[PDB]
Amino acid sequence: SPRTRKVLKEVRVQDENNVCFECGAFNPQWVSVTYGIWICLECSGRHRGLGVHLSFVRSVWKDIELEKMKAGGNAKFREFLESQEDYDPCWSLQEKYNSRAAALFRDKVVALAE
Amino acid sequence: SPRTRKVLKEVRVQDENNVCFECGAFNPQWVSVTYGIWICLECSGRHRGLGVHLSFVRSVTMWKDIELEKMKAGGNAKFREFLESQEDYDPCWSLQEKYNSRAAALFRDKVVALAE
Ligand SMILES: [Zn+2]
Ligand SMILES: [Zn+2]
Repeated sequence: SPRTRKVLKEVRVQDENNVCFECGAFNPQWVSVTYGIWICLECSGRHRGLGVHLSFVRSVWKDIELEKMKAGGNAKFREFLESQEDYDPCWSLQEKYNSRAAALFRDKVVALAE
Repeated sequence: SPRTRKVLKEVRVQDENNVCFECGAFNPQWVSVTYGIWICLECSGRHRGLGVHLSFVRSVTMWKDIELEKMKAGGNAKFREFLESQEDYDPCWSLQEKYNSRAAALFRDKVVALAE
């Protein structure tokens, strides 16, 4: 976990990766590797109820998992979701992560990490 | 319903009363008297669910003087405008959060006071 600490710092110190993606709490301590997003203790609990096929929730490790972190990001995922036509800013967590948009970014994050 | 029909259609014409307050569907036949708002058949059933302390529902076809005065005092756009300008407004409120909000309370009372 040393070699890998350094990398997460690079990624954390980047695009809105130090606020929780869902609720904006500072210094998110958790991630959804799936979307390269950084979340807080509480929101990780909530993510854990979505299913691993929709969200893979870790605490700040496999190489391909770091590559997903480099590939995705808080700002990047939000920017992406905001341009989809059936985007709804009032989605529940469930609707959001079960949406076309989310699936597409997952696929994107995998394709890039590979 | 002849006096009614007239005034009711006079009110339909006022801002945004031709679409459902909640979901936006065309030509809502139902109302929540509590807010002067117009709502579709489906959403009317939804409003019966909140409880008559949060939403009193009636039909365009189903009226009292006061019930009618409340329609004049509220309105879909008026209520939305009011809501958007309260400090705690959340446009992603669920139906229960919305109608249990302070903003909803305050608009109920604007409507009652204007009515009488
Ligand atoms: Zn959070
Ligand atoms: Zn409706």
